[PDB]
Amino acid sequence: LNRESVIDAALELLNETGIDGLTTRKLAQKLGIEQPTLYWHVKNKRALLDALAVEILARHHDYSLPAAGESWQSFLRNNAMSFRRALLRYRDGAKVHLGTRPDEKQYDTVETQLRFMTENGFSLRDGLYAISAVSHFTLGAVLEQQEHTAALENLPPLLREALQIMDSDDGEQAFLHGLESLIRGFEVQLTALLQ
Amino acid sequence: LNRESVIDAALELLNETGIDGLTTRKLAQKLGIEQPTLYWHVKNKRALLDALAVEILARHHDYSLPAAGESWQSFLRNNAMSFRRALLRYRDGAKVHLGTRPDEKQYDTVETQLRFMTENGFSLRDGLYAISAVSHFTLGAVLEQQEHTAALENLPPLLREALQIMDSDDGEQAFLHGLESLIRGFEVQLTALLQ
DNA sequence: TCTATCATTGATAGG
DNA sequence: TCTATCATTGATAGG
Repeated sequence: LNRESVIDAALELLNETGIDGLTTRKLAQKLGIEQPTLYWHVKNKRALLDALAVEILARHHDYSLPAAGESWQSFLRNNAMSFRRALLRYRDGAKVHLGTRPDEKQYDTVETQLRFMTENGFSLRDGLYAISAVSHFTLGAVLEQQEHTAALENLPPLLREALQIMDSDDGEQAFLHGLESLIRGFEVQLTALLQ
Repeated sequence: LNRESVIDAALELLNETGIDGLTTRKLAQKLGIEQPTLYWHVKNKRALLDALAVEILARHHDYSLPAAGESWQSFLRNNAMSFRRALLRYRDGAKVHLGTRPDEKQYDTVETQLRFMTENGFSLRDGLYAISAVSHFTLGAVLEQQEHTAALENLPPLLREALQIMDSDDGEQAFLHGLESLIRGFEVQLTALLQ
């Protein structure tokens, strides 16, 4: 019963009780074992949470790299949609992710993304900023959609209808809309530099 | 020694020990009082954290509303910069904010922002989506800048220089750059509808 | 606004 | 991979 099987029952426990009901003792009982034994498998809870973050991405975030011949617009779009989709598969996934320090084992993936931007028109900073903007927006978005989904009158007109809209989707179209907003903003800034 | 003075020593304790060292017992000692007395002033810790969130914004986020005759571009820009600047004044400010449910006492401010968009070209959803995108990006950005600032080799070329860039600013220019990226994306989508 | 007094929870000794 | 055994910490009885 590995550390691999521990990080598994942990992801099941995340989807059950959320990031706060995910307590050492509940995990042990899931693994049929006794509490301080988990300390054999994991350094500590923080270590365990970083584990889950990496695990989620590795497990669902397939589109980390640009396909051959793909436009930056299409990459950024595809990457962000894969990113968000990974976070959304687990309860509190975005929060769990936010706590983790960036993974050293993906240094190569990161650098390839950077290079890809320089080759499609961007200087280094503009590619950095472009990629950063996209993941910041995507993060903020999933965090909110997830906090809205969870949480377990006399609203003014516009607001009333507005909540009804986000309520419809969960935020999907809102997200897809802000994504394109960023890309079009990147296009217009690029053709403004070439100009 | 009010609940007003409690929420004060609490903001001082946030800037000292961060969102995690902010423990009931440390707060009491700051207030020269004994622990369970704080329970007279505050319902519970969550209630206290929402208190701090509202307090931070009320205290620094002045630009919540558009000035008379201001362009949407200028509002969104000014609002986001004020928002981020408020979060940045307190350690873990963005995290503290993220936990809070939206304030009922700002229903009027929200609705005025919505109306302002319909009057400057946007339908309801597009104004909603535009305003949402801006605060999602701003949130994701401050959250990261704050986690990067806190936390208390053989990096590949591009990445090495990239970290050096974000390290220079703390993320400021990165932020200001993504902000304009969103706005220009909004402009181009608006003139694409009128078209 | 103080006094016990808890219950939950992450973690280490110790083998 | 189990046995005490803690220390930190949020919270309620009870007046």
